[PDB]
Amino acid sequence: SKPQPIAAANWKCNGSQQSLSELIDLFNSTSINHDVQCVVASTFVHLAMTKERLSHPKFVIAAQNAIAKSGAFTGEVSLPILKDFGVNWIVLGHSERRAYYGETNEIVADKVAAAVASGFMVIACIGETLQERESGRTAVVVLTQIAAIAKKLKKADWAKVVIAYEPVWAIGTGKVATPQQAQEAHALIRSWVSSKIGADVAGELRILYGGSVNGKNARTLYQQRDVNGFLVGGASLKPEFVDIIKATQ
Amino acid sequence: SKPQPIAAANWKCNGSQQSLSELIDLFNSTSINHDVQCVVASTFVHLAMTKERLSHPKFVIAAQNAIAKSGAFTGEVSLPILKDFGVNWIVLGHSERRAYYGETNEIVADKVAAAVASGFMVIACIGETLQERESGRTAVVVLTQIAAIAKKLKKADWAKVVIAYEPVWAIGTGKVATPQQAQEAHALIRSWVSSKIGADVAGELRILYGGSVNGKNARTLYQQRDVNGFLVGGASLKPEFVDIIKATQ
Repeated sequence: SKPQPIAAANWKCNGSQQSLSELIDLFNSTSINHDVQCVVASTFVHLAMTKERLSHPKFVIAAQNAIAKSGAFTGEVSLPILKDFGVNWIVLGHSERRAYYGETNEIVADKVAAAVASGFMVIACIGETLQERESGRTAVVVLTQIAAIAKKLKKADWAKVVIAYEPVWAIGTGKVATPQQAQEAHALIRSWVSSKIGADVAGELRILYGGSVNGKNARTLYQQRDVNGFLVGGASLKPEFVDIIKATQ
Repeated sequence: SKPQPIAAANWKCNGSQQSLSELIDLFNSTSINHDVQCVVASTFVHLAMTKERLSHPKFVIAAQNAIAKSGAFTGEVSLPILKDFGVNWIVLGHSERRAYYGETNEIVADKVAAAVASGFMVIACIGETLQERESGRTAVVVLTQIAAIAKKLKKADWAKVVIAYEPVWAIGTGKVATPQQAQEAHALIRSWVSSKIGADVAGELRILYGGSVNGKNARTLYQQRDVNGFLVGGASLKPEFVDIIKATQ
């Protein structure tokens, strides 16, 4: 049987007070007649309002990044500061951070072990670029990514971890993977996990698909055996996100 | 004569709601009789609290970094997002961003130019490292850093810019910076402005000292001709900051 899904909204670097408040109203309004954990990842600035206005029993708030410790890191936000703030969910190793903000496999691994140590629920992002995929190198990349993370966690840690599989080619291009491409990537991951960590662990593990998920394609995606939920980008700024969540029935 | 001074508190990646609440109150009780602009640069996460609680007519809020546009930039915070939330001050190009976060002269320059466009008041940070000083490249480095910024701006835009000189060569290195040395870097920056941009602008320009400042040497540092105030690190988290503000009289 499938583990408890997740429907995660990554708002990225977007929104205004008014637009967001609107959205939040809508979600609080929604009747979620199934066991699904919904996560709202707002900008750092929006965390207070979000934490103030979000009322739904099925939603939690999350941060989009963090550094490990407090210190002489102008412009950054640490885990201790998020936690004193009452945030306990975090998104780490997003492909945008990887692509743009110099985050290496090692760096993501360090961030994830840290977060796990401070007691946060982590959504850890992994995935291959157009390039890699075209080169028939998807398995090596994905595996190398998860392996790096795994290297620093304790079997026990696994309970706090959520995997997000986000095909770099699939971001902001309209190009969603097929349910067969997603299922195969997802089964590859879980197989590493069962063999490497334990079936037990493999079995409780949430693997979220990311990359052009929309109102339309999510039901079919969800149907795949190794798909446990979604990390949504642009459609999370829309009423459609409601449609996405429902698809997790 | 000197233009209006600025006393900027750079909290970096520090703070708990309690500890900051406690510091904000002290600030609030502070008696400041002269014409000084005080700036409080919190983490993005503390902006809301800060904004609500800080009531002193002489204090404004600032951000510690931003990206130019809203978009698919997970974990980052943009100018429009900050504008909407009512922050109109920002610190850009901090030594730490330059060192660990890949901010080149060109990136910093882009950030400044966009912030300016958006009507923000900008504290733009420049400074040479131990090796550049030692290698005799102080002038070259410094002047390249300001020029990079100047090229994207119009003369009228200057009204919105504050320069922060950080003697990076003296931070964490074991070296000691003297008022005289501080003055020499400030004189160099002003001269370039005076010359390239104009004397009028140069005369109005605020140049802040971004080195190590405590209650103890602030007065001395302020004694210097071309020192217009401070961008404060560690001491800004302390009651001692009130002594630094006083030092600008």
